[PDB]
Order: sequence, then C-alpha cells, then structure tokens
Amino acid sequence: MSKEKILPLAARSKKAMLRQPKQVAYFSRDLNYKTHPDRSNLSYYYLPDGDIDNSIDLSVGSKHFLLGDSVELSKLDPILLALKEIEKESGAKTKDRIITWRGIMRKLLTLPYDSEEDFVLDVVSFDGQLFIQFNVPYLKSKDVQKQGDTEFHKKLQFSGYKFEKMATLPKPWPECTRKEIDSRAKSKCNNIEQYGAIVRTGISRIKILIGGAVACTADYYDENDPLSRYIELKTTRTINQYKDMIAFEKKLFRTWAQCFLLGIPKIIYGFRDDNCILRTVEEFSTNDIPLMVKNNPLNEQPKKENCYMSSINFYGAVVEWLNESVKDDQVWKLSYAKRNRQYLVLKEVTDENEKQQIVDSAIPAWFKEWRSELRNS
Repeated sequence: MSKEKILPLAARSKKAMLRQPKQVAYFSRDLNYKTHPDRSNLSYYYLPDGDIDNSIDLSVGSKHFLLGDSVELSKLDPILLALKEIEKESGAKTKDRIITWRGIMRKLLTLPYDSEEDFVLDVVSFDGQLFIQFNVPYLKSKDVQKQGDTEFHKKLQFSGYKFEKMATLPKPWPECTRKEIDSRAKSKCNNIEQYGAIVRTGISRIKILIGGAVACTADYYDENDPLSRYIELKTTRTINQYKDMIAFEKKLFRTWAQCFLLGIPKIIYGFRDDNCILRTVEEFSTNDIPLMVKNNPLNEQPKKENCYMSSINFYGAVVEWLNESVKDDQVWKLSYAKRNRQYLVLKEVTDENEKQQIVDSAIPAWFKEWRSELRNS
C-alpha cells in the first residue's frame, strides 16, 4: 500500500478566515463547449410581483429539455484558458496555489454536515500549481447511475432551470423589447449554455482560483466591483411544517457554502408546490444567512455550535492539508464515501499508465504547450 493520508472530520483550524474574493476573469460557454472571454451569456434579473401572482407554471416544456455531458461540463478548459490570457497579458506567473471549479470546493466544504454524496477527485501538481478535477471513472459511473434516476429528479432540475430562464433577461430592461419579455416561457432551456466567472480567493496562507457559473446580475455590469451586483437563483419546495423547516435549513447551508466562495451577496429562492407551480419568491443575503439561521424564533437553541464557523475552520484545515500534503510533479486521488463516515481518504498513484492517462484527460495539450513556451521564455 502507498502512504495513505487520513483527514479526520473533526479537524479544525481556529486561525482560518476567508480573504475578500476579487473577480479576475469571465467567460461564456456556448452549445459546442467553445469558451469565449466575453459577456455574451451574462443575463440580468427582472421579476415583478405580477409574475408571482399569476402562478407561473415551472414544468412546462420538460419534454424537450436538453442535457449536457458531465465530462465536458466538468473539464477545466475555461479556467485554464482564462489563465492563458491572464498569463499572456500579465507576463509573469501568478500567485495562486490551488486552481479548481466552484462545485469541488462547495462539496469539499459542505461534506462534514451534508454528506449524502460520495466523491473521488484527482489532484495534479504541475509547475507548483494544483489542478483538482472529478475522477473520470467516477464521472462515467455517475453518468451510468444517473441515467436510471426515474423522472422526478429531472423534473425538479428542469423546474429550477425554467425558473432561472423565466426570472432573467438576456439584455438590461431598458434595452429589451416586449417580444423578448413575453417569449421567455417559449424559449429553450439547457445547461450547456452558461456564463461563468473566475475569481481569486484566499484563506490562511493559500490562494485559490475558483471558477463558477453565475446565474445573472442585479441590473447592470459593475466594472468597479463586478461581484457586488451578482445574484444566484434556486428552487425549493414550499415550507409547511417543521420537517420542511429542517430540510430548507440544510439546503440553505449547502447553497450558502456554494455561494459564499464566489462572494455573491444576494440570493433568490422560488418556492413551488408539488405541482411545479411557482408559489412564492423571496430574497436572502449571504452575510445575513448565519445570523437569521441561528436566531430562529421557532427553534432558538437546537445547537450551541454554529455550523458555518466550523465549516470555515474545516475548509481552512483541508486546504492547508492539501497545501502541505502534496509535493511537486505528483498525482493524487482523494475520496469520501459511505463506508468512512469519520474521515476523508487520500492516496498516491504510482502506475505510470494511469498517471499519464489522468494527466492527459485532466490537462489539455494547448495548455501544456503554452506553459512550456512560458517556461522557455
């Protein structure tokens, strides 16, 4: 056996705090997965009270819903590309340490308290930088098991995507026409067409380059501080009892972990019934979620220990564990599943063919040749 690293679930770092994230790049992913460095897919939020009062259906058009490949959407092509432009128009190597997507860090931070999903991730140490990706065998296993997930889960996913499509506009409201507003329900919904932002964040003595999709923006693009006007939209079932309260608080913690990484201040939630009809909508603030969750009049004292602060501490502990747990020119695999329930496992791969295929499926050829050119120059 190789030198196996055990990360306990109770490991915490009391001196861990999040540095202020700052956006460094943006990109738009089109139908053919061709990343472009512009704002073609950036959308703008607009939803008055009349839409909520009209009881807009959310399940309409689910027959022709389009799906995207997990491998293509999980590839680090846009982040590495934006790295290529920032390297070209910077002239010197960056100061970031771990380079990854938003979902990986979301799951890896949310794991201690919301762990109904197993994950195996590949870590590549190249030129002093860290590349984190979903494991390709794990990707195809996930696709195989997802292909037989009945029809309710895809119905809920399409309901969320339809809410996202209906609540936003492709252009700001003053420049939009009446045809582009009343035809939102007659459009095509898919997950391939997206807009994302790449943001540099920091924690402890570690710098991370996080790529993540952004649903839309408040009213316009702020060139001074783009992250101030960002906004995220999610769909949950209507709340009617204590069990609904508990479920919604767990979902709130998960999506707050998802949103806080990119520094998005405002979140919007459309509550729907079992008939996929938008019942209501409301706003939330990312900084204000922990205080309102803790100070809940119905359940004032469920726990003396706030999950959010310990989640931050665990995130710091795991990121420093990754910082001084992998050496240069090394490929590792970390995992978490049902059987552990106490710790995360990390192993080092020694197979030459497996390492080569992981590197090839993780890093594209153009990024490698551009890195070689930069090293030569």
